[PDB]
Amino acid sequence: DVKLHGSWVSPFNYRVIWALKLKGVEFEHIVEDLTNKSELLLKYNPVYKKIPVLVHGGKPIAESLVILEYIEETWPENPLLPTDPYERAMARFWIQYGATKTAAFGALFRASGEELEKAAKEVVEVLRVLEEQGLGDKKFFGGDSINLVDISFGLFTCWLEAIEEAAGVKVLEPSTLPRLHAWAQNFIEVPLIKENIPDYDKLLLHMKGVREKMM
Amino acid sequence: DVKLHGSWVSPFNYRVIWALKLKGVEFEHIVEDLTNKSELLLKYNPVYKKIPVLVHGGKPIAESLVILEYIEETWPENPLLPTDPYERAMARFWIQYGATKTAAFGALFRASGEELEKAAKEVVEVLRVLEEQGLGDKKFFGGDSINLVDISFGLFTCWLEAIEEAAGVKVLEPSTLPRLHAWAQNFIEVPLIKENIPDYDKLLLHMKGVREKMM
Ligand SMILES: O=C1C[C@@H](c2ccccc2)Oc2cc(O)cc(O)c21
Ligand SMILES: O=C1C[C@@H](c2ccccc2)Oc2cc(O)cc(O)c21
Ligand SMILES: [Cl-]
Ligand SMILES: [Cl-]
Repeated sequence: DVKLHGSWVSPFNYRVIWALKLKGVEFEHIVEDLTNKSELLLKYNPVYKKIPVLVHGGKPIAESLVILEYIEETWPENPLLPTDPYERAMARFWIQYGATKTAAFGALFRASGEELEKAAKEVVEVLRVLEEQGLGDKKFFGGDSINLVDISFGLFTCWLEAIEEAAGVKVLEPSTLPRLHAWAQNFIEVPLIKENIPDYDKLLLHMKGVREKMM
Repeated sequence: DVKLHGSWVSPFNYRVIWALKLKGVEFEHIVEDLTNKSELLLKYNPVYKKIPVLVHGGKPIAESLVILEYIEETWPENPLLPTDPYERAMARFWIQYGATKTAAFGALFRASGEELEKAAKEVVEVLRVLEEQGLGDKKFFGGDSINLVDISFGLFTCWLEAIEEAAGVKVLEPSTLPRLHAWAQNFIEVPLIKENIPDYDKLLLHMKGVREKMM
Protein backbone atom coordinates (compact mmCIF):
# COMPACT_ATOMS: atom_id res chain seq x y z
CA ASP A 1 0.00 0.00 0.00
CA VAL A 2 2.93 2.34 0.69
CA LYS A 3 6.10 2.19 -1.40
CA LEU A 4 9.20 4.41 -1.10
CA HIS A 5 11.46 4.74 -4.14
CA GLY A 6 14.65 5.51 -2.30
CA SER A 7 18.34 5.15 -1.72
CA TRP A 8 20.75 3.82 0.88
CA VAL A 9 22.54 7.19 1.23
CA SER A 10 20.19 10.09 0.32
CA PRO A 11 19.47 12.29 3.38
CA PHE A 12 16.23 13.33 1.62
CA ASN A 13 15.10 9.69 1.42
CA TYR A 14 16.01 9.19 5.14
CA ARG A 15 13.68 12.12 6.10
CA VAL A 16 10.80 10.05 4.64
CA ILE A 17 11.94 6.79 6.34
CA TRP A 18 11.93 8.61 9.70
CA ALA A 19 8.48 10.12 9.24
CA LEU A 20 6.97 6.77 8.15
CA LYS A 21 8.56 4.99 11.13
CA LEU A 22 7.34 7.70 13.55
CA LYS A 23 3.80 7.12 12.23
CA GLY A 24 4.17 3.29 12.36
CA VAL A 25 3.40 3.01 8.65
CA GLU A 26 4.38 -0.20 6.95
CA PHE A 27 6.14 0.35 3.62
CA GLU A 28 8.24 -1.32 0.93
CA HIS A 29 11.62 0.36 0.33
CA ILE A 30 12.58 0.15 -3.40
CA VAL A 31 16.23 1.20 -3.81
CA GLU A 32 16.76 2.90 -7.16
CA ASP A 33 19.96 2.75 -9.23
CA LEU A 34 20.30 6.40 -10.34
CA THR A 35 22.49 5.47 -13.36
CA ASN A 36 19.63 3.25 -14.71
CA LYS A 37 16.34 4.67 -13.34
CA SER A 38 13.34 2.32 -13.32
CA GLU A 39 10.33 2.91 -15.59
CA LEU A 40 8.20 3.38 -12.43
CA LEU A 41 10.48 6.19 -11.13
CA LEU A 42 10.31 8.11 -14.46
CA LYS A 43 6.50 7.65 -14.60
CA TYR A 44 5.92 8.64 -10.95
CA ASN A 45 8.29 11.65 -10.99
CA PRO A 46 8.44 13.00 -14.59
CA VAL A 47 9.19 16.61 -13.49
CA TYR A 48 12.43 15.91 -11.53
CA LYS A 49 13.26 12.17 -12.12
CA LYS A 50 14.67 12.02 -8.59
CA ILE A 51 14.21 10.06 -5.36
CA PRO A 52 12.54 9.98 -2.89
CA VAL A 53 9.11 9.27 -4.29
CA LEU A 54 6.38 8.01 -1.95
CA VAL A 55 3.66 5.92 -3.66
CA HIS A 56 0.45 5.53 -1.68
CA GLY A 57 -2.37 3.52 -3.19
CA GLY A 58 -0.54 3.73 -6.53
CA LYS A 59 -0.43 7.58 -6.42
CA PRO A 60 2.99 9.26 -6.32
CA ILE A 61 4.21 12.13 -4.16
CA ALA A 62 7.65 13.60 -4.99
CA GLU A 63 9.95 16.06 -3.09
CA SER A 64 10.89 15.18 0.51
CA LEU A 65 9.31 18.31 2.04
CA VAL A 66 6.01 17.73 0.17
CA ILE A 67 6.08 14.02 1.20
CA LEU A 68 6.62 14.92 4.87
CA GLU A 69 3.55 17.22 4.95
CA TYR A 70 1.50 14.52 3.12
CA ILE A 71 2.50 11.93 5.75
CA GLU A 72 1.60 14.37 8.56
CA GLU A 73 -1.86 15.01 7.02
CA THR A 74 -2.58 11.37 6.03
CA TRP A 75 -1.55 9.81 9.37
CA PRO A 76 -2.37 12.58 11.89
CA GLU A 77 -1.71 10.50 15.04
CA ASN A 78 1.81 11.01 16.60
CA PRO A 79 1.81 14.65 15.27
CA LEU A 80 5.01 15.99 13.74
CA LEU A 81 3.76 19.61 13.54
CA PRO A 82 2.21 21.80 16.25
CA THR A 83 -1.52 22.72 16.25
CA ASP A 84 -1.17 26.49 16.67
CA PRO A 85 -0.98 28.30 13.25
CA TYR A 86 1.77 30.73 14.37
CA GLU A 87 3.90 27.80 15.69
CA ARG A 88 3.21 25.88 12.45
CA ALA A 89 4.35 28.92 10.43
CA MET A 90 7.59 29.11 12.46
CA ALA A 91 8.20 25.41 11.75
CA ARG A 92 7.62 25.93 8.01
CA PHE A 93 9.83 29.04 8.07
CA TRP A 94 12.77 27.11 9.55
CA ILE A 95 12.26 24.17 7.19
CA GLN A 96 12.36 26.58 4.23
CA TYR A 97 15.45 28.31 5.70
CA GLY A 98 17.29 24.94 5.67
CA ALA A 99 16.09 24.23 2.11
CA THR A 100 17.42 27.60 0.85
CA LYS A 101 20.80 27.30 2.62
CA THR A 102 21.52 23.57 1.86
CA ALA A 103 23.13 24.97 -1.39
CA ALA A 104 25.90 26.89 0.55
CA PHE A 105 27.11 23.49 1.84
CA GLY A 106 28.12 22.61 -1.78
CA ALA A 107 31.05 25.03 -1.52
CA LEU A 108 32.57 22.54 1.02
CA PHE A 109 33.12 20.08 -1.88
CA ARG A 110 34.14 22.74 -4.47
CA ALA A 111 36.63 25.03 -2.67
CA SER A 112 40.23 24.31 -1.38
CA GLY A 113 42.63 25.66 1.29
CA GLU A 114 42.20 29.39 2.00
CA GLU A 115 38.74 29.56 0.35
CA LEU A 116 37.38 26.29 1.88
CA GLU A 117 37.98 27.86 5.37
CA LYS A 118 35.78 30.82 4.29
CA ALA A 119 33.07 28.42 3.00
CA ALA A 120 33.13 26.52 6.34
CA LYS A 121 32.88 29.80 8.30
CA GLU A 122 29.88 30.86 6.16
CA VAL A 123 28.15 27.51 6.88
CA VAL A 124 28.86 27.94 10.65
CA GLU A 125 27.09 31.33 10.43
CA VAL A 126 24.07 29.73 8.69
CA LEU A 127 23.93 27.12 11.46
CA ARG A 128 24.35 29.75 14.21
CA VAL A 129 21.20 31.60 13.01
CA LEU A 130 19.31 28.30 13.15
CA GLU A 131 20.73 27.56 16.61
CA GLU A 132 19.96 31.01 18.11
CA GLN A 133 16.66 31.87 16.43
CA GLY A 134 15.30 28.39 15.69
CA LEU A 135 16.44 25.87 18.32
CA GLY A 136 17.08 28.18 21.27
CA ASP A 137 17.21 26.33 24.63
CA LYS A 138 14.89 23.47 23.52
CA LYS A 139 16.17 19.86 23.42
CA PHE A 140 14.77 19.42 19.89
CA PHE A 141 13.31 21.80 17.27
CA GLY A 142 10.04 19.98 18.22
CA GLY A 143 10.52 20.67 21.92
CA ASP A 144 10.73 17.49 24.03
CA SER A 145 10.54 15.14 21.01
CA ILE A 146 11.48 15.32 17.32
CA ASN A 147 9.19 16.92 14.75
CA LEU A 148 9.28 17.78 10.99
CA VAL A 149 11.82 20.53 11.69
CA ASP A 150 14.24 18.10 13.42
CA ILE A 151 13.69 15.66 10.51
CA SER A 152 14.45 18.37 7.94
CA PHE A 153 17.70 19.26 9.76
CA GLY A 154 18.81 15.62 10.30
CA LEU A 155 21.19 15.96 7.34
CA PHE A 156 23.33 18.22 9.61
CA THR A 157 24.15 15.12 11.73
CA CYS A 158 25.95 12.10 10.08
CA TRP A 159 25.77 13.47 6.51
CA LEU A 160 27.44 16.76 7.53
CA GLU A 161 29.94 14.76 9.67
CA ALA A 162 30.88 12.75 6.54
CA ILE A 163 31.20 15.96 4.43
CA GLU A 164 33.50 17.43 7.14
CA GLU A 165 35.72 14.32 7.09
CA ALA A 166 35.77 14.11 3.25
CA ALA A 167 36.63 17.82 2.85
CA GLY A 168 39.04 18.11 5.77
CA VAL A 169 37.23 21.03 7.44
CA LYS A 170 35.31 21.45 10.71
CA VAL A 171 31.86 23.04 10.84
CA LEU A 172 29.53 21.72 13.60
CA GLU A 173 31.76 21.82 16.73
CA PRO A 174 30.78 22.16 20.43
CA SER A 175 33.04 25.18 21.00
CA THR A 176 31.44 27.21 18.21
CA LEU A 177 27.86 25.89 18.19
CA PRO A 178 27.27 24.50 21.72
CA ARG A 179 23.49 24.04 21.58
CA LEU A 180 23.36 22.83 17.97
CA HIS A 181 26.17 20.31 18.62
CA ALA A 182 24.30 19.00 21.73
CA TRP A 183 21.12 18.79 19.55
CA ALA A 184 22.96 16.82 16.81
CA GLN A 185 24.19 14.32 19.44
CA ASN A 186 20.69 14.04 21.03
CA PHE A 187 19.06 13.60 17.57
CA ILE A 188 21.41 10.80 16.49
CA GLU A 189 20.85 9.05 19.88
CA VAL A 190 17.01 8.96 19.46
CA PRO A 191 16.38 5.18 19.02
CA LEU A 192 14.25 5.71 15.90
CA ILE A 193 17.11 7.70 14.27
CA LYS A 194 19.95 5.46 15.55
CA GLU A 195 18.23 2.35 14.04
CA ASN A 196 17.57 4.15 10.71
CA ILE A 197 20.75 5.83 9.43
CA PRO A 198 23.28 4.82 6.77
CA ASP A 199 26.44 2.99 7.93
CA TYR A 200 28.98 5.79 8.54
CA ASP A 201 31.85 4.06 6.65
CA LYS A 202 29.65 3.59 3.57
CA LEU A 203 28.30 7.16 3.84
CA LEU A 204 31.87 8.57 4.12
CA LEU A 205 32.92 6.57 1.03
CA HIS A 206 29.91 7.98 -0.87
CA MET A 207 30.76 11.57 0.23
CA LYS A 208 34.41 11.17 -0.81
CA GLY A 209 33.21 10.11 -4.28
CA VAL A 210 30.82 13.09 -4.51
CA ARG A 211 33.66 15.47 -3.51
CA GLU A 212 35.93 13.92 -6.20
CA LYS A 213 33.52 14.76 -9.08
CA MET A 214 32.73 18.24 -7.67
CA MET A 215 36.56 18.87 -7.23
CA ASP B 1 -4.46 43.85 14.31
CA VAL B 2 -3.00 42.83 10.94
CA LYS B 3 -0.16 44.80 9.35
CA LEU B 4 1.63 44.05 6.06
CA HIS B 5 5.13 45.46 5.57
CA GLY B 6 5.07 45.64 1.82
CA SER B 7 5.79 47.32 -1.46
CA TRP B 8 3.95 48.83 -4.41
CA VAL B 9 5.70 46.52 -6.92
CA SER B 10 6.79 43.24 -5.25
CA PRO B 11 4.88 40.25 -6.69
CA PHE B 12 5.59 38.45 -3.38
CA ASN B 13 3.86 41.22 -1.43
CA TYR B 14 0.87 41.10 -3.88
CA ARG B 15 0.42 37.33 -3.14
CA VAL B 16 -0.26 38.32 0.50
CA ILE B 17 -2.60 41.22 -0.47
CA TRP B 18 -4.66 38.78 -2.56
CA ALA B 19 -4.91 36.15 0.16
CA LEU B 20 -5.94 38.75 2.80
CA LYS B 21 -8.58 40.20 0.47
CA LEU B 22 -9.93 36.72 -0.38
CA LYS B 23 -10.36 36.10 3.37
CA GLY B 24 -11.91 39.58 3.96
CA VAL B 25 -9.20 40.44 6.49
CA GLU B 26 -8.76 44.08 7.31
CA PHE B 27 -5.10 45.17 7.33
CA GLU B 28 -2.77 48.16 7.31
CA HIS B 29 -0.35 48.24 4.35
CA ILE B 30 3.03 49.76 5.44
CA VAL B 31 5.14 50.44 2.32
CA GLU B 32 8.83 50.01 3.09
CA ASP B 33 11.66 51.98 1.47
CA LEU B 34 14.21 49.21 0.81
CA THR B 35 17.16 51.68 0.69
CA ASN B 36 16.33 52.78 4.30
CA LYS B 37 14.57 49.85 6.02
CA SER B 38 12.49 50.66 9.11
CA GLU B 39 13.53 49.48 12.58
CA LEU B 40 10.30 47.40 12.70
CA LEU B 41 11.21 45.54 9.45
CA LEU B 42 14.71 44.63 10.73
CA LYS B 43 13.25 43.51 14.10
CA TYR B 44 10.40 41.48 12.55
CA ASN B 45 12.54 39.82 9.83
CA PRO B 46 16.15 39.61 11.13
CA VAL B 47 16.99 36.48 9.06
CA TYR B 48 16.25 37.94 5.57
CA LYS B 49 15.51 41.70 6.11
CA LYS B 50 13.01 41.53 3.24
CA ILE B 51 9.34 42.23 2.54
CA PRO B 52 6.64 41.00 2.74
CA VAL B 53 6.26 40.56 6.47
CA LEU B 54 2.79 39.95 7.93
CA VAL B 55 2.36 41.09 11.56
CA HIS B 56 -0.62 39.62 13.36
CA GLY B 57 -1.21 40.60 16.97
CA GLY B 58 2.33 42.01 17.02
CA LYS B 59 3.86 38.65 15.90
CA PRO B 60 5.72 38.56 12.57
CA ILE B 61 5.54 36.01 9.78
CA ALA B 62 8.09 36.35 6.94
CA GLU B 63 8.36 34.66 3.47
CA SER B 64 5.34 34.91 1.15
CA LEU B 65 4.77 31.13 0.93
CA VAL B 66 4.88 30.75 4.75
CA ILE B 67 2.53 33.77 5.13
CA LEU B 68 0.02 32.28 2.65
CA GLU B 69 -0.22 28.98 4.60
CA TYR B 70 -0.54 30.97 7.88
CA ILE B 71 -3.44 32.98 6.41
CA GLU B 72 -5.11 29.77 5.18
CA GLU B 73 -4.83 28.18 8.65
CA THR B 74 -5.76 31.32 10.66
CA TRP B 75 -8.82 32.27 8.55
CA PRO B 76 -10.08 28.86 7.31
CA GLU B 77 -13.33 30.17 5.74
CA ASN B 78 -13.14 30.78 1.91
CA PRO B 79 -10.53 27.93 1.65
CA LEU B 80 -7.53 28.46 -0.62
CA LEU B 81 -6.33 24.81 -0.39
CA PRO B 82 -8.26 21.58 -0.97
CA THR B 83 -9.24 19.24 1.92
CA ASP B 84 -7.91 15.97 0.46
CA PRO B 85 -4.24 15.33 1.53
CA TYR B 86 -3.17 14.05 -1.93
CA GLU B 87 -4.70 17.15 -3.62
CA ARG B 88 -3.04 19.37 -0.97
CA ALA B 89 0.32 17.68 -1.71
CA MET B 90 -0.12 18.34 -5.44
CA ALA B 91 -0.83 22.01 -4.68
CA ARG B 92 2.30 22.26 -2.49
CA PHE B 93 4.33 20.43 -5.15
CA TRP B 94 3.38 22.96 -7.85
CA ILE B 95 3.95 25.92 -5.53
CA GLN B 96 7.46 24.59 -4.77
CA TYR B 97 8.07 23.98 -8.50
CA GLY B 98 7.38 27.69 -9.17
CA ALA B 99 9.62 28.72 -6.25
CA THR B 100 12.55 26.63 -7.60
CA LYS B 101 12.17 27.84 -11.21
CA THR B 102 11.54 31.59 -10.51
CA ALA B 103 15.42 31.86 -10.61
CA ALA B 104 15.60 30.82 -14.36
CA PHE B 105 13.56 33.98 -15.14
CA GLY B 106 16.59 36.07 -13.99
CA ALA B 107 18.44 35.09 -17.18
CA LEU B 108 15.85 37.25 -19.06
CA PHE B 109 17.47 40.37 -17.48
CA ARG B 110 21.09 39.11 -17.74
CA ALA B 111 21.44 37.68 -21.28
CA SER B 112 21.38 39.46 -24.72
CA GLY B 113 20.58 38.60 -28.38
CA GLU B 114 21.37 34.97 -29.31
CA GLU B 115 21.55 33.81 -25.65
CA LEU B 116 18.43 35.73 -24.44
CA GLU B 117 16.38 33.73 -27.05
CA LYS B 118 17.70 30.50 -25.42
CA ALA B 119 16.80 31.81 -21.92
CA ALA B 120 13.25 32.66 -23.13
CA LYS B 121 12.87 29.19 -24.71
CA GLU B 122 14.00 27.56 -21.42
CA VAL B 123 11.39 29.61 -19.48
CA VAL B 124 8.67 28.58 -22.03
CA GLU B 125 9.61 24.93 -21.30
CA VAL B 126 9.30 25.53 -17.52
CA LEU B 127 5.86 27.06 -18.11
CA ARG B 128 4.80 24.24 -20.46
CA VAL B 129 5.41 21.62 -17.71
CA LEU B 130 3.25 23.70 -15.36
CA GLU B 131 0.57 24.06 -18.06
CA GLU B 132 0.46 20.35 -19.01
CA GLN B 133 1.01 18.66 -15.65
CA GLY B 134 -0.30 21.33 -13.28
CA LEU B 135 -3.11 23.35 -14.88
CA GLY B 136 -4.40 20.85 -17.45
CA ASP B 137 -7.91 21.67 -18.73
CA LYS B 138 -9.01 23.50 -15.53
CA LYS B 139 -9.94 27.22 -15.64
CA PHE B 140 -7.69 27.92 -12.64
CA PHE B 141 -5.05 25.89 -10.74
CA GLY B 142 -7.79 25.90 -8.01
CA GLY B 143 -10.43 24.56 -10.39
CA ASP B 144 -13.42 26.90 -10.81
CA SER B 145 -11.93 29.65 -8.58
CA ILE B 146 -8.44 30.80 -7.60
CA ASN B 147 -6.47 29.10 -4.83
CA LEU B 148 -2.94 29.33 -3.29
CA VAL B 149 -1.46 27.79 -6.44
CA ASP B 150 -3.02 30.48 -8.70
CA ILE B 151 -1.80 33.12 -6.20
CA SER B 152 1.74 31.70 -6.26
CA PHE B 153 1.77 31.81 -10.09
CA GLY B 154 0.23 35.32 -10.36
CA LEU B 155 3.72 36.75 -10.99
CA PHE B 156 3.53 35.07 -14.46
CA THR B 157 0.78 37.60 -15.40
CA CYS B 158 1.57 41.39 -15.33
CA TRP B 159 5.05 41.02 -13.78
CA LEU B 160 6.16 38.56 -16.50
CA GLU B 161 4.46 40.81 -19.14
CA ALA B 162 6.59 43.74 -17.89
CA ILE B 163 9.80 41.60 -17.92
CA GLU B 164 8.97 40.58 -21.54
CA GLU B 165 8.55 44.22 -22.59
CA ALA B 166 11.69 45.39 -20.70
CA ALA B 167 13.87 42.60 -22.15
CA GLY B 168 12.42 42.60 -25.67
CA VAL B 169 11.57 38.88 -25.71
CA LYS B 170 8.31 36.90 -25.81
CA VAL B 171 7.59 34.05 -23.39
CA LEU B 172 3.90 33.55 -22.47
CA GLU B 173 2.14 33.59 -25.88
CA PRO B 174 -1.17 31.97 -26.96
CA SER B 175 0.43 30.11 -29.89
CA THR B 176 3.00 28.37 -27.70
CA LEU B 177 1.17 28.06 -24.36
CA PRO B 178 -2.57 28.15 -25.25
CA ARG B 179 -4.02 27.03 -21.91
CA LEU B 180 -1.55 28.94 -19.73
CA HIS B 181 -2.10 32.15 -21.76
CA ALA B 182 -5.92 31.74 -21.39
CA TRP B 183 -5.35 31.17 -17.61
CA ALA B 184 -3.20 34.34 -17.32
CA GLN B 185 -5.98 36.37 -19.00
CA ASN B 186 -8.69 34.78 -16.78
CA PHE B 187 -6.58 35.36 -13.62
CA ILE B 188 -5.97 39.05 -14.35
CA GLU B 189 -9.73 39.50 -15.10
CA VAL B 190 -10.82 38.11 -11.67
CA PRO B 191 -12.23 41.27 -9.97
CA LEU B 192 -10.19 40.71 -6.80
CA ILE B 193 -6.96 40.55 -8.89
CA LYS B 194 -7.92 43.36 -11.33
CA GLU B 195 -8.56 45.76 -8.37
CA ASN B 196 -5.28 44.75 -6.64
CA ILE B 197 -2.36 44.91 -9.09
CA PRO B 198 0.37 47.51 -9.65
CA ASP B 199 -0.21 50.12 -12.40
CA TYR B 200 1.37 48.56 -15.53
CA ASP B 201 3.28 51.73 -16.56
CA LYS B 202 4.86 52.02 -13.10
CA LEU B 203 5.61 48.26 -13.01
CA LEU B 204 7.26 48.43 -16.48
CA LEU B 205 9.40 51.38 -15.34
CA HIS B 206 10.47 49.39 -12.25
CA MET B 207 11.33 46.32 -14.40
CA LYS B 208 13.37 48.43 -16.84
CA GLY B 209 15.40 49.74 -13.87
CA VAL B 210 15.94 46.20 -12.51
CA ARG B 211 17.12 45.04 -15.98
CA GLU B 212 19.56 48.00 -16.17
CA LYS B 213 21.43 47.01 -12.95
CA MET B 214 21.40 43.28 -13.86
CA MET B 215 22.69 44.19 -17.44
O1 LIG C 1 21.84 17.93 -2.09
C1 LIG C 1 22.35 17.30 -1.19
C2 LIG C 1 22.69 17.95 0.12
C3 LIG C 1 23.89 17.31 0.78
C4 LIG C 1 24.10 17.80 2.19
C5 LIG C 1 24.12 16.91 3.25
C6 LIG C 1 24.32 17.36 4.54
C7 LIG C 1 24.49 18.71 4.79
C8 LIG C 1 24.46 19.60 3.75
C9 LIG C 1 24.27 19.16 2.45
O2 LIG C 1 23.82 15.86 0.83
C10 LIG C 1 23.41 15.21 -0.31
C11 LIG C 1 23.68 13.86 -0.38
C12 LIG C 1 23.17 13.12 -1.44
O3 LIG C 1 23.31 11.76 -1.44
C13 LIG C 1 22.44 13.73 -2.45
C14 LIG C 1 22.20 15.09 -2.40
O4 LIG C 1 21.53 15.66 -3.43
C15 LIG C 1 22.66 15.87 -1.31
O1 LIG D 1 12.64 37.66 -7.41
C1 LIG D 1 11.81 38.20 -8.13
C2 LIG D 1 11.11 37.44 -9.21
C3 LIG D 1 10.73 38.32 -10.38
C4 LIG D 1 9.84 37.62 -11.36
C5 LIG D 1 8.59 38.15 -11.68
C6 LIG D 1 7.77 37.51 -12.59
C7 LIG D 1 8.17 36.34 -13.19
C8 LIG D 1 9.40 35.80 -12.88
C9 LIG D 1 10.23 36.44 -11.97
O2 LIG D 1 10.07 39.56 -9.98
C10 LIG D 1 10.60 40.24 -8.91
C11 LIG D 1 10.20 41.56 -8.76
C12 LIG D 1 10.60 42.26 -7.63
O3 LIG D 1 10.09 43.50 -7.41
C13 LIG D 1 11.43 41.68 -6.69
C14 LIG D 1 11.85 40.37 -6.85
O4 LIG D 1 12.71 39.86 -5.93
C15 LIG D 1 11.43 39.61 -7.97
CL1 LIG E 1 13.73 15.58 -2.17
CL1 LIG F 1 8.78 36.40 -0.01
